[PDB]
Amino acid sequence: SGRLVLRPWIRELILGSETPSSPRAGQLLEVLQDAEAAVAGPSHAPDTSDVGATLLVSDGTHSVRCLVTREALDTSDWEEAEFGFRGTEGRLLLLQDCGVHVQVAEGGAPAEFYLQVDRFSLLPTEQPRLRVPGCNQDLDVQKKLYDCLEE
Repeated sequence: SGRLVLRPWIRELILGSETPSSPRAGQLLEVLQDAEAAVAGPSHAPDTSDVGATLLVSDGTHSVRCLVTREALDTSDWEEAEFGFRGTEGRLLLLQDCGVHVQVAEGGAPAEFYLQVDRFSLLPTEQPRLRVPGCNQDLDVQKKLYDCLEE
Protein backbone atom coordinates (compact mmCIF):
# COMPACT_ATOMS: atom_id res chain seq x y z
CA SER A 1 0.00 0.00 0.00
CA GLY A 2 2.97 2.32 -0.82
CA ARG A 3 6.38 2.61 0.85
CA LEU A 4 7.64 5.36 3.18
CA VAL A 5 10.64 7.30 1.90
CA LEU A 6 13.50 9.41 3.30
CA ARG A 7 14.50 12.69 1.70
CA PRO A 8 18.09 13.01 0.52
CA TRP A 9 19.83 15.67 2.60
CA ILE A 10 23.66 15.44 2.46
CA ARG A 11 24.38 17.70 -0.51
CA GLU A 12 21.77 20.22 0.60
CA LEU A 13 23.23 20.33 4.13
CA ILE A 14 26.84 20.95 3.09
CA LEU A 15 25.84 23.58 0.52
CA GLY A 16 23.35 25.08 2.99
CA SER A 17 24.91 27.81 5.14
CA GLU A 18 23.65 26.85 8.63
CA THR A 19 23.97 23.83 10.94
CA PRO A 20 21.16 21.25 10.90
CA SER A 21 18.36 22.16 13.29
CA SER A 22 16.68 18.85 12.44
CA PRO A 23 17.63 15.16 12.82
CA ARG A 24 18.53 13.26 9.64
CA ALA A 25 18.06 9.60 8.75
CA GLY A 26 20.63 7.76 6.61
CA GLN A 27 21.80 4.23 5.81
CA LEU A 28 25.02 2.78 7.14
CA LEU A 29 26.97 1.53 4.10
CA GLU A 30 30.31 0.64 5.63
CA VAL A 31 32.21 0.67 8.91
CA LEU A 32 35.61 2.13 8.09
CA GLN A 33 36.75 2.13 11.72
CA ASP A 34 34.67 0.46 14.44
CA ALA A 35 34.63 1.33 18.15
CA GLU A 36 35.34 -0.60 21.35
CA ALA A 37 33.64 0.02 24.71
CA ALA A 38 35.63 1.59 27.56
CA VAL A 39 36.68 -1.18 29.95
CA ALA A 40 37.61 0.02 33.43
CA GLY A 41 40.58 -1.44 35.27
CA PRO A 42 44.20 -1.46 34.16
CA SER A 43 45.00 -4.23 31.68
CA HIS A 44 47.67 -5.10 29.12
CA ALA A 45 45.08 -5.26 26.34
CA PRO A 46 45.16 -2.12 24.12
CA ASP A 47 42.70 0.66 25.07
CA THR A 48 41.04 2.42 22.12
CA SER A 49 38.19 3.91 24.14
CA ASP A 50 39.42 7.42 23.31
CA VAL A 51 38.60 6.94 19.60
CA GLY A 52 35.22 7.11 17.88
CA ALA A 53 33.64 5.06 15.13
CA THR A 54 34.06 6.12 11.51
CA LEU A 55 31.31 5.22 9.08
CA LEU A 56 30.32 5.65 5.48
CA VAL A 57 26.70 6.81 5.48
CA SER A 58 24.32 7.06 2.49
CA ASP A 59 21.14 9.12 2.03
CA GLY A 60 19.99 7.32 -1.14
CA THR A 61 21.88 9.74 -3.39
CA HIS A 62 25.28 10.41 -1.85
CA SER A 63 27.51 8.91 0.81
CA VAL A 64 29.53 10.72 3.44
CA ARG A 65 32.16 9.87 6.00
CA CYS A 66 30.86 10.26 9.55
CA LEU A 67 32.97 10.48 12.67
CA VAL A 68 30.85 9.10 15.50
CA THR A 69 32.22 10.98 18.47
CA ARG A 70 33.10 9.25 21.70
CA GLU A 71 30.50 11.38 23.48
CA ALA A 72 27.87 9.91 21.10
CA LEU A 73 29.02 6.32 21.70
CA ASP A 74 29.13 6.48 25.49
CA THR A 75 25.71 8.22 25.92
CA SER A 76 23.84 5.67 23.77
CA ASP A 77 22.32 2.68 25.54
CA TRP A 78 23.18 -0.42 23.54
CA GLU A 79 20.05 -2.42 24.35
CA GLU A 80 20.24 -5.97 22.93
CA ALA A 81 23.13 -4.81 20.74
CA GLU A 82 26.83 -5.63 20.97
CA PHE A 83 28.71 -2.33 21.39
CA GLY A 84 29.90 -1.02 18.02
CA PHE A 85 28.74 -0.92 14.45
CA ARG A 86 29.92 -4.02 12.58
CA GLY A 87 27.13 -6.39 11.69
CA THR A 88 24.78 -3.40 11.34
CA GLU A 89 25.64 -2.50 7.72
CA GLY A 90 22.53 -1.79 5.68
CA ARG A 91 20.75 -0.49 8.78
CA LEU A 92 19.14 2.90 9.00
CA LEU A 93 20.82 5.34 11.30
CA LEU A 94 19.38 8.55 12.72
CA LEU A 95 21.85 11.40 13.15
CA GLN A 96 20.20 13.51 15.84
CA ASP A 97 23.08 15.87 16.58
CA CYS A 98 25.84 16.57 14.03
CA GLY A 99 27.78 19.15 12.01
CA VAL A 100 29.61 19.64 8.71
CA HIS A 101 33.41 19.84 9.09
CA VAL A 102 36.35 20.21 6.70
CA GLN A 103 39.16 17.68 6.72
CA VAL A 104 42.29 19.09 5.05
CA ALA A 105 44.55 16.91 2.95
CA GLU A 106 46.63 14.43 4.98
CA GLY A 107 48.33 11.02 4.66
CA GLY A 108 47.88 10.81 0.87
CA ALA A 109 44.17 11.76 0.79
CA PRO A 110 42.80 15.06 -0.57
CA ALA A 111 40.64 17.42 1.47
CA GLU A 112 36.96 16.65 1.97
CA PHE A 113 33.77 17.49 3.85
CA TYR A 114 32.70 15.06 6.57
CA LEU A 115 30.11 14.82 9.32
CA GLN A 116 30.82 14.67 12.99
CA VAL A 117 28.08 12.92 14.90
CA ASP A 118 27.59 13.76 18.59
CA ARG A 119 24.23 11.96 19.02
CA PHE A 120 22.59 9.14 17.07
CA SER A 121 20.17 6.22 17.21
CA LEU A 122 19.91 3.07 15.17
CA LEU A 123 16.51 2.46 13.72
CA PRO A 124 15.53 -1.20 13.33
CA THR A 125 14.99 -0.86 9.55
CA GLU A 126 17.44 -2.81 7.39
CA GLN A 127 17.58 -2.52 3.61
CA PRO A 128 19.72 -3.38 0.53
CA ARG A 129 22.81 -1.18 0.06
CA LEU A 130 23.05 0.71 -3.23
CA ARG A 131 26.20 2.03 -4.99
CA VAL A 132 26.23 5.75 -4.49
CA PRO A 133 28.71 8.48 -5.40
CA GLY A 134 30.48 10.33 -2.58
CA CYS A 135 29.06 13.77 -1.88
CA ASN A 136 32.56 15.13 -2.46
CA GLN A 137 32.40 14.03 -6.10
CA ASP A 138 29.69 16.66 -6.62
CA LEU A 139 30.81 19.79 -8.46
CA ASP A 140 29.00 22.32 -6.28
CA VAL A 141 30.34 20.64 -3.15
CA GLN A 142 33.91 20.66 -4.54
CA LYS A 143 33.63 24.40 -5.23
CA LYS A 144 32.41 25.05 -1.71
CA LEU A 145 35.21 22.88 -0.33
CA TYR A 146 37.84 25.05 -1.99
CA ASP A 147 35.99 28.18 -0.74
CA CYS A 148 36.23 26.93 2.85
CA LEU A 149 39.89 25.97 2.51
CA GLU A 150 40.71 29.58 1.57
CA GLU A 151 40.23 31.04 5.10
